[PDB]
Amino acid sequence: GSHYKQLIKNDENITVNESVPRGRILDRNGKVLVDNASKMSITYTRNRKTSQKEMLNTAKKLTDLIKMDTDKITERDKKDFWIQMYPSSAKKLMRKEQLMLEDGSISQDQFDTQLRDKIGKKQLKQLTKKDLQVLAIYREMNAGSTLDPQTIKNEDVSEKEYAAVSQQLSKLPGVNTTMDWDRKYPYGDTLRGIFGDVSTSTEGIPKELTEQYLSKGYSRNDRVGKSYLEYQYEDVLKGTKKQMKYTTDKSGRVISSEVLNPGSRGHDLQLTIDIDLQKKVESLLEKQISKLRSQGAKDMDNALMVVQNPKNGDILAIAGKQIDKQGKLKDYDIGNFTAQYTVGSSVKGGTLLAGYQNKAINVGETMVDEPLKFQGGLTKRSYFNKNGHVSIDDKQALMHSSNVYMFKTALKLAGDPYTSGMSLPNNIADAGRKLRKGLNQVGLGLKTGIDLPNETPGQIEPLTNNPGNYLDLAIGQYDTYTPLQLSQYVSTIANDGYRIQPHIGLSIYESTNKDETGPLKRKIKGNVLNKVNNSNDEIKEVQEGFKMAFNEKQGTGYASFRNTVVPSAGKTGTAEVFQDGEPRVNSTYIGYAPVDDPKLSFSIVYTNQPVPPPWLNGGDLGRDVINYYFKD
Repeated sequence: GSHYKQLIKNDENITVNESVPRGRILDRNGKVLVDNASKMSITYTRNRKTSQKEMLNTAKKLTDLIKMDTDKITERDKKDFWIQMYPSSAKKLMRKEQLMLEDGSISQDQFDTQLRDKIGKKQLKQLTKKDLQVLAIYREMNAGSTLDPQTIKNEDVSEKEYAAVSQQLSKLPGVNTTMDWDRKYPYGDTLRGIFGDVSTSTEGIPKELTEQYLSKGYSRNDRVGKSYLEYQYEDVLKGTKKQMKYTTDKSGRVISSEVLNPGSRGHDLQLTIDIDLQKKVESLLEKQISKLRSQGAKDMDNALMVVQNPKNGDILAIAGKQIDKQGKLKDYDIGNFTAQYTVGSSVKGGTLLAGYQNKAINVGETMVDEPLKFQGGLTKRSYFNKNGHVSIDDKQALMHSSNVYMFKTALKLAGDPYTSGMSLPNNIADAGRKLRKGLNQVGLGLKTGIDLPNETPGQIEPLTNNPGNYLDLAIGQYDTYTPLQLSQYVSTIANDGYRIQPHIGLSIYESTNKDETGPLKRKIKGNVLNKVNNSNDEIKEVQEGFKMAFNEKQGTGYASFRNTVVPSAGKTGTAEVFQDGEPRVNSTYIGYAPVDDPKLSFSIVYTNQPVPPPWLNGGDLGRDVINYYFKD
């Protein structure tokens, strides 16, 4: 599959370069996810004056070396072909018309049309199985002349057919055989969007990516990584090409050969993905989408889940689907870091940490949850307590998902603690920057740093004199976020305040030999981006609230998470949105397990569920992933 692609001259001094095979991509257990497969083609080249009777002889020689699909043969092909495949039949067909042509009373055109109008009935079926074989090669040999090469066979070129034809090129004028490599995907559709694509050789480096690939020393004939993993790890997955140099003189005789570089295959790239976990998640996600639709969520259009190991940032799984009104799924794994959503209450753990670090609230501070009244008549209240007055902890705020605790916390951060009937503070610019700085430190707002292109950090709108938006940011209902951000954030809680870069790459192998990993080259680490600016008591208080949400009778997550095979903890979020001016919610979920020494963390996002008086338990998808992963 070694195409050249360079021949550089100098001192009567050619340097030719030969391409090398691409590195594989394996999962964390070694299972091949992306491989190379060989593809052969049989090609012809049509000359200035190669006859119609010559190509009919080269084709007949070929039907003994290859088998041919007899599609593509039009009836004009069969009709035309039948004329040579019995001249004295066609001469019996045009008895009269031949004399008119000889008298010059009809032209060759008229004659031709009249003959090709003159059979299709019983005596077109005169074409044997082998005749159609030579016609299927003939039809491809007249595609569009000049030295451009038409392909005869592309798919199902067997190696037997490839060897037979290659060793007969001396008896087959214009016939040629090529060999080329394509990516092969043992697991089908799974993660194809994360894996990405290489250019198709006919493509070369794509126009949009060019100049960038040329500033590194590559050629426009080269095949290169176009998107996502193939692009990100392009220069570890590409080989070192075989570079030959020759020294020649007078008319062309080489007087010295010198192998500049023998070549090496690309390095194998091993990912953090566990493809068995990945398939199990995709299976549960599909069943959960279908169950939620059966319970009324037939406008829900996105469902995304990220599964991480919070101690090192490893992405163990990453799945997303888009859902049309009929339940049909379109794969969208990349939505976890390229798409942003209003996530609602699940951010409140970050809000509390921002409150503590600016001394706006104390660990364990109790406040009264109740409807708040602001100037002119604007009210704000917590879902669990629309009509009453309850004194609650910060960890009971997380358990209940108290809006009003976070509102009071944000006004304290704004230097304007709540009093009934107050007017909202006029300039919240400084409070807004302080609240975002707190959320940034757990991954809410900045790019997480994933080793894939196109990560978005979410839509971040100005906070100057819009205190209503500012209070909303404290409950996840202003700036938007990616599921990976949600996941980085809950992982920072799970691992005691260390915000780690998520990564899907895990290691790079100095692969030399076919189908053998070879020694380890380099590791791909989830680096620590920062530690949260909070004490150990402060982090443990959010952790305690998260455990209470999943395990106390009144936690919003009690229904889905109280019975996990190991103890789990996390936070739910619900945000009121609109679609085509109809009311909807987004539902989010974050969590980790086991509580005591977390080894797995996750985020889940559903968009445009029905507004709940019936509360759907889409968190069950998280309960099921936890239960599967800790089966043994």
